[PDB]
Amino acid sequence: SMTKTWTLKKHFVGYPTNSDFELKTSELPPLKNGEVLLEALFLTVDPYMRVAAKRLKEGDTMMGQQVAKVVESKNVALPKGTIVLASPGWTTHSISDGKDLEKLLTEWPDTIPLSLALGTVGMPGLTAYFGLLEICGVKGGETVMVNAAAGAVGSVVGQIAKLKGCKVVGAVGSDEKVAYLQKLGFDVVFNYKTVESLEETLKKASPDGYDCYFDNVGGEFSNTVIGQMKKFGRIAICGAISTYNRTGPLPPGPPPEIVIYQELRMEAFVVYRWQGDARQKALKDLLKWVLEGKIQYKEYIIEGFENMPAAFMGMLKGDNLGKTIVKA
Amino acid sequence: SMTKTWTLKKHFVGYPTNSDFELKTSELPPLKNGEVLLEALFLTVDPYMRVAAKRLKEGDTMMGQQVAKVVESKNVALPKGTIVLASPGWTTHSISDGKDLEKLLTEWPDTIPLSLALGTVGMPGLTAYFGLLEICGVKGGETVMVNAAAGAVGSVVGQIAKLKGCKVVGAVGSDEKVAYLQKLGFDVVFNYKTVESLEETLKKASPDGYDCYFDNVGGEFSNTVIGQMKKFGRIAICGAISTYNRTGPLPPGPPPEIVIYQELRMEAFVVYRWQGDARQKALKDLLKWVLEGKIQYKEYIIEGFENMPAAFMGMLKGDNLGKTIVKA
Ligand SMILES: CN(Cc1cnc2nc(N)nc(N)c2n1)c1ccc(C(=O)N[C@@H](CCC(=O)O)C(=O)O)cc1
Ligand SMILES: CN(Cc1cnc2nc(N)nc(N)c2n1)c1ccc(C(=O)N[C@@H](CCC(=O)O)C(=O)O)cc1
Repeated sequence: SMTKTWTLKKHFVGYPTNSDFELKTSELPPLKNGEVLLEALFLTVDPYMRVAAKRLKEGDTMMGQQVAKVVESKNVALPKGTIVLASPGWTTHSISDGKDLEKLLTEWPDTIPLSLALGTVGMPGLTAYFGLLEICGVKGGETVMVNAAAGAVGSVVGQIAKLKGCKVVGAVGSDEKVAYLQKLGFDVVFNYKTVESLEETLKKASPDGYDCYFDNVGGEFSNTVIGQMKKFGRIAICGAISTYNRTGPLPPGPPPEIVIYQELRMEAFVVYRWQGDARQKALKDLLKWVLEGKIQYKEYIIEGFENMPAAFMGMLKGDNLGKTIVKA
Repeated sequence: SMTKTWTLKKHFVGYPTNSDFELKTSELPPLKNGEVLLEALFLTVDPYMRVAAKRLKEGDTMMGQQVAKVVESKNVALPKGTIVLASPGWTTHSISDGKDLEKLLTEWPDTIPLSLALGTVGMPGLTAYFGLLEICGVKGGETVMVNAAAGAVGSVVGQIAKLKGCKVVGAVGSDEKVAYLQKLGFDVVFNYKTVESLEETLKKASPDGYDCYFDNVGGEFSNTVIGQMKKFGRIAICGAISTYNRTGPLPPGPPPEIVIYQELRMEAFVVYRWQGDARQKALKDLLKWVLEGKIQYKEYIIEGFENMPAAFMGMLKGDNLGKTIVKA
C-alpha cells in the first residue's frame, strides 16, 4: 500500500519551524510471512522528540508512537482488526514483524478514547506513576511541587498525588491551564509566566517547604524550587523542557550550598526502566483510576496527518490544552 | 588562664588573605563546677570553613575542631590528662561543660598520631566512609571518580574503594599529590591543573565511564564527569570546593539531557547524618584499616597556632601534601 511519512529535513535550531519537516510519499513492499501492515489511527507528539531528533540524520523519519490497527496480516497472533501500540515514527502506514508491538490492555473499554493509550493511560501516565511513587517515593501527606502541570505527565502526577493524600502545587504557562487544573483538585495553581515573583508565589503556596519535586522543566525554575525543599527532599528529574530549544548555554546550576545543607536526593529516570509485571500493574492502576473518576483527562485532537508538524510545534509552545494527539 | 583566638576581621573575597584574620588574646573565666579547661594540641583547617565563614559576623571566632587535653578539671568524668575532640573554634584554650565533647575511641593506640582523629580516623574519614559506601553504594567492581583526592576525604575514599575491590580514578592539584595517591593504590591519578583536556584524561582513565562519583569540587569539573557517568551512575555530593573561593557568577548546571538519558542518582550528604552505633562502627572500621595498612595516611603538620591562617590558605590552594593540621 501507500504511506505518508514526516522526515527531518533540517536539524532544529531553537524552536522547530515548518521548513524543518518534509512529507514524503512512498510505496511499501508486500507483506512477508510473519509480518503485518499497520494503519495509524492516532499518533502522538511529545517533548522528548525535540531532544531525540538531534540524534537523527537529516532525511530520517521523526520518531514517535501511535495507536494502529492491523489491516493486512501474515501473522496469526495479530489478525486483521487487532489494535496495537507501535513506534514506526511519524508515518500513516508501516510494516512490522510483530515483535516490536504491544497490544492494549485486554480490559480496555469503549467508554474512553483509544487515544488515551498514548496519554494518561499510556507512557505519559506511566511516567507520572513511577516518577512519583518510586523516584519521589511519596507515602502520604507530602507537599509535592510539579511544574508543566497541565501536560499529560504533570496533570497525572498531581492527581495520583491527591488520591494518595498529598498536597499539590502546580505551575503552568497560561491562565486557561490554571482553571483547568483547579477542576482537577490541585491545592494551588499559578501561571509562572505572569506571577510577579516565583519565589514569593512558591513560599506563599507552601511556607512549610516542599517534600517532593516532580521536575519536567529544569533551568532557573528548578533553582528556585530547590531553595524551598525540605531536608532530605526528593527530586524526580523527568524532563528539562525549558532547555530543549536553547540556543545559548545552560543557566546556572542550583546553589550547591543549599543542596548539601538540605542533603537533597535528585534522581533522573525514563519510563522504560520498568517493564514486565511492574509496567503492566501500573497500566491497570491508571485505567482503574480513570474509570473511577479519580484521574480525569483532556485531549487536544488535531485532524490530519499533514498537520503533525504543526501539532508538534504547538505542543512544545504549550499552546494546546490537554494531550496533543493527531488523528490520521 | 589566658587564650589566643583567631577571628574573622573581614569577609573573604575569593581566596582569603592574611589581612582577613585578626588574632586576639583574652582571659578565660574561672572553672565552674562540672567544667574543664581544654588546651589545644592539634587544630584542623578544612574546606568547609570557607563556606561557613560567610555566615559569621566580623569579629567572630573562626569555627573548627581540635584535639585537646584537659589541663584543669572540676568534672570527675573528664580528669586531668584526658584527650578529647572539641570544637571551640580556632583558639588555644577553652572551657567546656563536657556535653559538647567527644572522647577518642577506647581502643585508640599509641602507635598513631593523635592528629589522625581530625583526619583519616576523624570527620574527613567518616565523610569518605558514609559517602562512598552508603551514598554511592559501591558493591565491588565499580569504577569510582574522586576529586580533591589527596585530602583526607578523597584519600580515604580511594583506599576504601581499593579494599572493597573497585577501580579508582583520582584528580589532584599538584604533581607531588599525584605521586602520593599512586603509592596509596589509586589505579589512575592525574593533575587537573596541567592536563591538556579534562574530558580526554577522564576518558582514558575509564573509557567505559564511571559508576560512582564522589564529588568534593562541583562546577565545571563535575559537568565533565557527569558526561562520562554510566547509566544509573550515582553521585555523592559532598562538597563544591571549586565554588567556595569563586569570584564570578556560578557555572552552568549539568546538561540535563545527559542526566536524564543516563538516569543518574545524585544525593548530597553531611557526615552528621550518621550518629550513634553507625558512626562509632565506622570509626572503628577506619581505625582497623589504618592499623592493618589498608589505609595509609599523610599529615602536613604546621607548627605554631600563629600560623593557622597561613595553614588554612595553603590548604585551600592545594599547597600542602597530606591533611593540614596545626600543632599548637
Ligand atoms: C514514551 N515516553 C517515554 C520516553 C521518555 N523519554 C524518551 N527520551 C528519548 N530520547 N527517547 C524516547 N523514546 C523517550 N521515551 C514518553 C512520552 C511522552 C512523555 C511526555 O512528557 N509527554 C508530554 C506531552 C505533552 C502534550 O502533548 O501536551 C507530557 O508532558 O505529558 C514522556 C515520556
Ligand atoms: C567535620 N566535617 C564535617 C562537616 C562538613 N561540612 C560542614 N559544613 C559546615 N558548614 N559546618 C560544619 N561543621 C561542617 N562539618 C568535615 C571536616 C573536614 C572535611 C574535609 O573535606 N576536609 C578536607 C581537608 C583537606 C586538607 O586538610 O588537606 C579533606 O578533603 O580531607 C569534611 C567534613
